[PDB]
Amino acid sequence: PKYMQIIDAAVEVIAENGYHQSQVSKIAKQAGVADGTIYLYFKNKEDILISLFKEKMGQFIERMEEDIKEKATAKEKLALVISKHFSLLAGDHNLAIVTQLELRQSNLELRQKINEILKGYLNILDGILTEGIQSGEIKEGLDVRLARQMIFGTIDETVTTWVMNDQKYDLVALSNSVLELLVSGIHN
Amino acid sequence: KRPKYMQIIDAAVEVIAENGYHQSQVSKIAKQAGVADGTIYLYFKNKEDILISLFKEKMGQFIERMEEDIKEKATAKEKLALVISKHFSLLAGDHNLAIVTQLELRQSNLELRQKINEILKGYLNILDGILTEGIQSGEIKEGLDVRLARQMIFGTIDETVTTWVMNDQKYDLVALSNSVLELLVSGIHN
Ligand SMILES: CCCCCCCCCCCCCCCCCC(=O)SCCNC(=O)CCNC(=O)[C@H](O)C(C)(C)COP(=O)(O)OP(=O)(O)OC[C@H]1O[C@@H](n2cnc3c(N)ncnc32)[C@H](O)[C@@H]1OP(=O)(O)O
Ligand SMILES: CCCCCCCCCCCCCCCCCC(=O)SCCNC(=O)CCNC(=O)[C@H](O)C(C)(C)COP(=O)(O)OP(=O)(O)OC[C@H]1O[C@@H](n2cnc3c(N)ncnc32)[C@H](O)[C@@H]1OP(=O)(O)O
Repeated sequence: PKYMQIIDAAVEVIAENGYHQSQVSKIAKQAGVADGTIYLYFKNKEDILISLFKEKMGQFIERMEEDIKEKATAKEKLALVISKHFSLLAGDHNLAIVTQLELRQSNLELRQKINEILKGYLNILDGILTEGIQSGEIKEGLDVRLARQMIFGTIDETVTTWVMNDQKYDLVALSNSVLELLVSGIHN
Repeated sequence: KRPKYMQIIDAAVEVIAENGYHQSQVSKIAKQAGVADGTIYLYFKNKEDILISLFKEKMGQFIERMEEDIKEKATAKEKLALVISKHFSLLAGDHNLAIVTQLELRQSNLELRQKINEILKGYLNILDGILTEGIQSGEIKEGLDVRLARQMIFGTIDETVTTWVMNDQKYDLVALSNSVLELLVSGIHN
């Protein structure tokens, strides 16, 4: 529909120009819709940014949630999380620019709305960690919140570095090396 | 004169933290420092010059102090323990600093970001030094991807701070130093 056409054109425009520099009129023209047609679907530019993130994250979570059911151990569940995270962003370079640079807004009001959407993804990491402790696979007395922040922070930094290096190298191929580091640490 | 230069730097930290980088005009920084707009322009080209120099100055001082301190530590674990505790302590000691590092320095403009990341190299090279020495010591096992390990360490420390800033500093960040250390050292597996 026209809705997804605007969403996709927004991903391209925001990635290319930056969020604040982006023009709603330009997003419309690239989507192939009239200027007024965008406002039938979105309140403003902020609504566009939040909705595209909510949408894509919403798709990513529901795929992830059912996919990790097939995997028994916490290590296997985390392996899939990392490879899927890396795979989605490697498949479309515009997406990585949005996630690593453009969604990193400093305005408290806007950033809280962004981080609210992030919560669903981090919740999956929490579940993997809590059930891992239950089985005795994951360290007992380990802080789930801190481990969640290590896992996400590590994955995120790997992506950011890749983005800053013009995405010239294979991000997906780093999946297993990242997993082992998070599993056994630097001492190993 | 450097004292005036650094006075502007310190005034800018407060302004950028309290106002946000977008609303951090030269005139506001001037008013904070208690100097005329012209005085600022004798030391800096513009708002962007101040932000980069701000980061260069404070990171430089952090690195120098860090290089100094870790000389007293023996193992890579102890060296990393110190890096983590000092990183947390600096940002916990002045919340204005943490706002600048976790939010305000996170610029979307690729050209500005590249200049910021250039200053970040010196910090990451200390982590590289700790790891490469650790491999050549037997403390860290062979075949460790240094780059990825560095990215893991910084990413973990950085995300822990950001979460703390986003939760309005409502917990003891420095007290988490050892827990973060053990997670990086031993991982999540039992
Ligand atoms: C208030 C005042 C401030 C107080 C400050 C004092 C307090 C200090 C503590 C606070 C610190 C917090 C920092 C503040 C915020 C900074 C900005 C952020 O957002 S930070 C958070 C976000 N993070 C960031 O923004 C940091 C993102 N990272 C970077 O931008 C860069 O890694 C770099 C510039 C940091 C280093 O660059 P470089 O020296 O070049 O090293 P590279 O490894 O990148 O590249 C080497 C070559 O190898 C290739 N290669 C690399 N990796 C891999 C791999 N895994 N597999 C295969 N290949 C790989 C690569 O293609 C390249 O190839 P080529 O070019 O030779 O062909
Ligand atoms: C466009 C395409 C999209 C692609 C599709 C997506 C799939 C692939 C992409 C992957 C996603 C990439 C993300 C891209 C978006 C960029 C956004 C970033 O900047 S991300 C990079 C930067 N990262 C960020 O910006 C994320 C920063 N984190 C946060 O802002 C939050 O953790 C949260 C909102 C995520 C969750 O919040 P919440 O659910 O509230 O859970 P909390 O634990 O935080 O709070 C619970 C309570 O516990 C307290 N407490 C916490 N720790 C401790 C402790 N150690 N001791 C004692 N107490 C502690 C705390 O004070 C709080 O107090 P209260 O509530 O009782 O008063």
